[PDB]
Amino acid sequence: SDLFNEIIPLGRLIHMVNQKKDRLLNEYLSPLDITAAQFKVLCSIRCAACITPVELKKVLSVDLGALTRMLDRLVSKGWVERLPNPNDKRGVLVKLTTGGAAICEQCHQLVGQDLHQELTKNLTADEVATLEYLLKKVLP
Amino acid sequence: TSDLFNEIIPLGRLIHMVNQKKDRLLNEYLSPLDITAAQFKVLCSIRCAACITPVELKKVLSVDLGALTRMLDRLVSKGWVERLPNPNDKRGVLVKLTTGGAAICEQCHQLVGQDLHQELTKNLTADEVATLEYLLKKVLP
DNA sequence: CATACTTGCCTGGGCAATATT
DNA sequence: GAATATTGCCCAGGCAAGTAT
Repeated sequence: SDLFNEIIPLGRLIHMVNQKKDRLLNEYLSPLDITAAQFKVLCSIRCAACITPVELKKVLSVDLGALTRMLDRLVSKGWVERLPNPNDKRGVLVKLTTGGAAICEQCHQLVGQDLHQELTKNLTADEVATLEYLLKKVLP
Repeated sequence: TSDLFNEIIPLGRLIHMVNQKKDRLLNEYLSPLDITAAQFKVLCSIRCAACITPVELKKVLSVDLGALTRMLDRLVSKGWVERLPNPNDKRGVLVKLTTGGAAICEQCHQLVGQDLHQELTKNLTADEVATLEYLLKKVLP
């Protein structure tokens, strides 16, 4: 008797889907020497253009110290630069460098929609949309 | 300005945040027993198998073998799991639950019950949940 | 005092060598 | 040769204590 599937039938399922997505995404991003997490953060910064670590934390749903070390790694890889914040002397601003935008465009052009297709190759557009709706309805 | 990430994987942030919520909830439910969600999961698998090799356990958990080795080390140091020489393989190891491991496992089972499945699926109907699972399994390899 | 990092310690997973058999 | 651990080096997140403004 599987105690875990008795308590949370969804649990293993959600976990495994998330894992599949992570593995696939990493495989696709692999030839450009960037990870899925790093790429995700780069995309968020790219959305905001300019953003503070706390708001970035809000967007990614992640711990602030974790994001700090992430930003350290991103800076050392020359994808991200830290700027002073004209509105606050204790905070900083985070923005993409030229290389950041570069590798974002490289990721976009390389991966395209191949990943989205492979991940949902067993589903139809209606099934994908329904899955999306249900999933977001799970969100509090 | 537009989301490149969301453009490439429309379900990415969504599955991630759902899974994260699930994990945070399960961790908060298991708080007083001083056992994490992952640890409890491995304890469950070992419990079902009764006896199991780390390779088979790796396949049933879908986790790296080395990571699993370290997890098993943690579970041993907390006196929940024991390793023993595998009588059917000279190079293998069998893993099993200690009495305390099975005890805290049962403690968890009785503690959380269906509260987690309930709180996670409260915004859904019965067959909304059923459909959700169906689709989720069909996605899986 | 309140906020924004910042760092340290911990669990945890992925990948890459090792023995061991 | 092939499969089974085990270990080391990474990246990565949660948590808490400390720092800066």
